[PDB]
Amino acid sequence: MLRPVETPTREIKKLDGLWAFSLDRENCGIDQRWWESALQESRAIAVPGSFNDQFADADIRNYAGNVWYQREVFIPKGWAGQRIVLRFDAVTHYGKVWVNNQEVMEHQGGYTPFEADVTPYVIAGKSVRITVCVNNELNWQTIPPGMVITDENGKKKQSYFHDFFNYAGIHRSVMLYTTPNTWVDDITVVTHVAQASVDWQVVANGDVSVELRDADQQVVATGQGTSGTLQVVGEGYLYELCVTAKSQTECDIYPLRVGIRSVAVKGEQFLINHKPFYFTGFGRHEDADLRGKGFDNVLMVHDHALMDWIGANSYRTSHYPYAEEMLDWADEHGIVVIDETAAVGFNLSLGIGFENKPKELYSEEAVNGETQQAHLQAIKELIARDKNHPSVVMWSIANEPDTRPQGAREYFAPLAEATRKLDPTRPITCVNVMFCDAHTDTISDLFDVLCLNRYYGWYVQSGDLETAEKVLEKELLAWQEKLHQPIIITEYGVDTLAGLHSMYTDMWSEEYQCAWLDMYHRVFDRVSAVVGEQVWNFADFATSQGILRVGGNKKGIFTRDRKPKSAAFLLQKRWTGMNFGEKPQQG
Amino acid sequence: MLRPVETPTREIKKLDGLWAFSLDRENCGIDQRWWESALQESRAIAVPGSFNDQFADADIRNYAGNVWYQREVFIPKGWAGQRIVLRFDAVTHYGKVWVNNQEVMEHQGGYTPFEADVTPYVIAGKSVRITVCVNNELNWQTIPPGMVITDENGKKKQSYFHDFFNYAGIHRSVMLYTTPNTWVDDITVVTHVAQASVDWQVVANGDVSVELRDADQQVVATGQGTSGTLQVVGEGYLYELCVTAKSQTECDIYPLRVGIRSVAVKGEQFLINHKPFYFTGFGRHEDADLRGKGFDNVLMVHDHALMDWIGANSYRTSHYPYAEEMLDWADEHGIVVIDETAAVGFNLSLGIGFENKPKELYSEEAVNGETQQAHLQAIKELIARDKNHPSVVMWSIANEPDTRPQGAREYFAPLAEATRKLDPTRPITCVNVMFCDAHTDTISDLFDVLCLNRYYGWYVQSGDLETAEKVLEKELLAWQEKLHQPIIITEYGVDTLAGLHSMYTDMWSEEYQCAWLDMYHRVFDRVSAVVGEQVWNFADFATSQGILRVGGNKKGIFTRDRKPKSAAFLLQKRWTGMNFGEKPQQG
Ligand SMILES: CCC[C@@H]1NC[C@@H](O)[C@H](O)[C@H]1C(=O)O
Ligand SMILES: CCC[C@@H]1NC[C@@H](O)[C@H](O)[C@H]1C(=O)O
Repeated sequence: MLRPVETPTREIKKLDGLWAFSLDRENCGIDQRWWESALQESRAIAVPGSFNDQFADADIRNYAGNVWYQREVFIPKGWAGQRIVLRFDAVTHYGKVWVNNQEVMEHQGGYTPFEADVTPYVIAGKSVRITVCVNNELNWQTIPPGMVITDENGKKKQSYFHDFFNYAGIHRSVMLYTTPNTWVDDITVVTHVAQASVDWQVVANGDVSVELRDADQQVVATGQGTSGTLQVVGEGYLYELCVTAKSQTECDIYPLRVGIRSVAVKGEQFLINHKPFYFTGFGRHEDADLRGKGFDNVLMVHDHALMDWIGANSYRTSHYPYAEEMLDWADEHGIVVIDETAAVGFNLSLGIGFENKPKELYSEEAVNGETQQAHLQAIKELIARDKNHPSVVMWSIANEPDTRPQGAREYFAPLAEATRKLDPTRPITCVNVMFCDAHTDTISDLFDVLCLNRYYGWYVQSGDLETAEKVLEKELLAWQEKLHQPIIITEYGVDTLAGLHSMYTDMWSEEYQCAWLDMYHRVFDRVSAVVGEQVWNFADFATSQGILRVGGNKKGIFTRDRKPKSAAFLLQKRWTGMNFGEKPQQG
Repeated sequence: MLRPVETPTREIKKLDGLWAFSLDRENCGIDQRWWESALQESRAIAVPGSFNDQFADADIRNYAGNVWYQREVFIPKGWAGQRIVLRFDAVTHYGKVWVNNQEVMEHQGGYTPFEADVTPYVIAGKSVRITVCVNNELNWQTIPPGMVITDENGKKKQSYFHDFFNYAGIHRSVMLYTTPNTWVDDITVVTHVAQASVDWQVVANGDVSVELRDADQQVVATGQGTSGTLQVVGEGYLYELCVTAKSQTECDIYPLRVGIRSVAVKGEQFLINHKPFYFTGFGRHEDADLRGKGFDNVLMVHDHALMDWIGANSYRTSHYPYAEEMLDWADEHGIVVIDETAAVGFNLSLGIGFENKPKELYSEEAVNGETQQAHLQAIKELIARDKNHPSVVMWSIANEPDTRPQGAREYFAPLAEATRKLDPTRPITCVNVMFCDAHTDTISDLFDVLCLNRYYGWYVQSGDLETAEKVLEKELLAWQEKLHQPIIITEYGVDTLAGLHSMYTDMWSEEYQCAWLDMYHRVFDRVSAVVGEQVWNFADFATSQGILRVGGNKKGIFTRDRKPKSAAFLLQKRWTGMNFGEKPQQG
């Protein structure tokens, strides 16, 4: 499965915004089969957006259970001789959908599309009732995991183990799509460099021809057959190889953009086209002021303008798969992307407070075999749909897992190996949490380049930069000599509320963010193996409520409404001072 | 008159803090001679402090009229054979005081001490009732001027024409002081340099000897007689010449600290000891979070620590005489000080809004002959008590007067000339307001070095730095060629609320403060005659309420509680980058 693009392939975008929405507090929907009649006592909701914060209501915001969307649609008239298929680009956590009293789809996965042919349940020209049942619950076999808890009164409350807030709803595009009656499924392409080759595979209903055209889209070379190899002689050139499906009586044309993408890892260097690289940029989040994680074109354009100004050339889709629009953008603009799945919270050592969670991390009570297989499904879907993007430069299996407990490597080994089985073109990482240090972590052996999320001077060095530097440097050198891999610091940052200034350079002040980030920068400058720096969050984002979070995680370089803290000008001076992709040497 | 210093001269500081305080809303005090009995229905007040904000009450804060202080004191026992005299170091606007049913003092002037012998109304060992009547009203014969307005109901409301808020009360030290029965009044010293001479004058009751001792206080030379001359062979050396009064039967010793102070103005240079200088620093204010203008040692130590860190070597006592403690401090620490009197608001062209003020500035209705003589008294008192301070480097007659109307120079000429008559040792200035530009101002001819308060890019160039630079530079060159004087930019700054960040570098944001101040700095770098830069306010301060002021004037480099905005690090980088007293040349 890959993204619908239009040519003699058509669609009616159904991000019509306003659907009928209703909560299901007493779980009556399935039994009264609500999809059967117009929702009783509904309210208007926006459909590219989370349902949590759109109504300024704490009881919808913290709601756990089943919610219901509904929307009627007229199917276009020129589709009577076509297959009508219905695609949701992201339903966060779980979705099941009924096209007029007949059930059509079901899917467990919050950041990946799922589609299904409904041509035998539609006829072009008339109006059908679409009803969606969305679930936002997490158990130990979900990606990410969690524990629902039902109190004395029967009220559900969801507990989880990741920082960001558990936003849910229809966060991305809904889509009615038609394609000619022979070509259905997937295409895959792989690219090589010689210090200039390709490959093709199409799955459709008949003969296939493929022609690579360039940005002027004049044909630069053509083959036809499911496989073989053509050759050819800040932001990146994207050719376009146009694959055609000659068969039955109708032809089908699909355009797939390809970039000359190359890379594996070599010793201590993350090369690109046989070129050393330094990652600069951010751990991101899909989080905005009123839409939750809902995608929005304005926000995307503005935050790319911000990363462009600040000099970042890369980022990482922190803790879940992102809106594909962003990877198409990264394609055209030459942004380097670390693709991560929703597998966060595999750790019960991070929660901090005054408050019964399972005692053995890897076991049947928690992360079991079912968990490992749901995980492998998540990696499967992320690779299945982002495989042809040039901007995806590395896969990341999970984020900050607890690898101290027994059973950790028995769990993660088949996943690393299987993912290498899923695509050998790009490297494999697993971002490492602070407390599984160099002397302790179990799984770093299995990955190509190890990524570190370290916060010396914040969570563990009590605001004392002068010792934090020393600790961070030992640990740096230790990691490299233990694995002689490239080191990408994927998370590093401190909570700072915009407006707090202090002569004493204290924690939470803007001066402290500046000083802390630049001391980290000084040690980066001095160790061979660090090939990347991505600060911990570009903007402030929302989290669940707790004594550690003042209205959200304030570790951002920008505020939630995208206004710059002082450190935004620190980074801008450093990241645009170096030349592109090259690390500042030691002074 | 000069400050009491203790040796065989004694005192009991009466900043005992808590006095009895009462408002007099229906003007009953004088007629019921309240000083006669303990105040009826009083509340505790602090006496180094303004009465306005100490009670968190809007009706005391905006009160106009008469207020009453009271406090009983036991006179020390070892004073029975002495003159007991009572000194208030500052009663803001007007004060009259009764020592136990007998009236002893009266004074019109808010920032200068006034004292009086009350030895025949006291006897050592017993307790006396001190009652003070403090008035906070301004008319056109006050320094500064104003207009009280009585509405339909008989309620007074005070109108004035200066930015800062009209704080009042006992703002500085109260003091019981004793000195031996021969020496009463003044001493004056004058110092010269030869690319090393002095003079003396004592007024007392009998023969005088004087001996100059140095910081090790070993006598370095001695004379005796009211006059003559001795000679000798970042922060400044302060000798100490100890003047003694030999007479009657009792001797009296007064210690007066002297600094080798030198300077007049030469062409386009403000020399010091025949050395070109660049003023750096601030226009200040006496304004803090709960004391109003009340002096406080902690605040003084901290804000000197801030000016020291930031690299400022100078400041100007904006719009009234300061606490003498600060000029003693500036003495020991080598801070250069522009001494200004309370003569602000001689201008009716500055108020901006939607709201009957007199039509002719210089005339009998407003600033008349009585006004000119009250003014000359104010200059008289400021020079009379700050004449021997080395840190005072220049007198400033007034701040931002309206010189366009007819009669302006007829008013200001006898004042400039008279002040030059009051002390020829230090130069004379009159800070100039924006709208009396180089082609218009009437009085700049009469002063030694002209000081400019300019705000291009804020009040008159609508937030457009790129035109503001050009305007400011023409006007610069124009001023110099018109007078070939040194130019000290005494005010330049913009309102910026800490916390407002903006990618667009808009007005009120911290980025705009940084950009604006540094563009001003670029033009300063390029014009010969500017010999000084003092930004408009070090910290945010309170003003009266209006649509132009958000909780006060936000033009400060620091917030009112002394926290640094981003520009505090801009200035610190520039003012400590140059060497001391030398201007950065053009790049
Ligand atoms: C010490 C663990 C740090 C943690 N790392 C994972 C991110 O998802 C969180 O945002 C980050 C944080 O605490 O902000
Ligand atoms: C354009 C006149 C500016 C004015 N200059 C006098 C200062 O007393 C004020 O504080 C300052 C201001 O507006 O802030």
